[PDB]
Amino acid sequence: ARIRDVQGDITEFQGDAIVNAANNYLKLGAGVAGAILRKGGPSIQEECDRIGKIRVGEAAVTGAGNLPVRYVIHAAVLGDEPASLETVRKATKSALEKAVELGLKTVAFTALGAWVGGLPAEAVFRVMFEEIKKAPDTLEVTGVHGTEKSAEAGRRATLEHHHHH
Repeated sequence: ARIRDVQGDITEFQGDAIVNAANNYLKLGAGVAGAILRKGGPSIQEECDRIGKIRVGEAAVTGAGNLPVRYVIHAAVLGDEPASLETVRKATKSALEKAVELGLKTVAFTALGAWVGGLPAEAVFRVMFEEIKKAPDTLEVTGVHGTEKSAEAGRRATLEHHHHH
């Protein structure tokens, strides 16, 4: 899948859907998740409540409320079970296969940030990077970064992979 990295506010992303690292109970908590809930409305949480629990490693899709996208794909990394590298690799794949099922073309992840949580960020990058690279080219994947500095490092890491020098 085509990949781009930018600093930004993922509640402003203007595409098909966004991915939200979550717990398997689909309870939207602190931070970015909090932002998605405020800017979208409680309909996102209601839809989440409707689906109820899922299995750590999987992903559930709901509407996006007033967010300028169509779907929020929710990627259960922790909760029931602890968040491990495989937890994240599986959750990322899931969320992607979800975009595929739905015929999407543009879908943004909030990059690193709350995918890492006490794991090595270098490592989480890899797993998400490989997973994203396996996705079809019909899909173009944006990683919204909180700080520009982290956006740039995502870019070189991408660029340093295309070669390695």
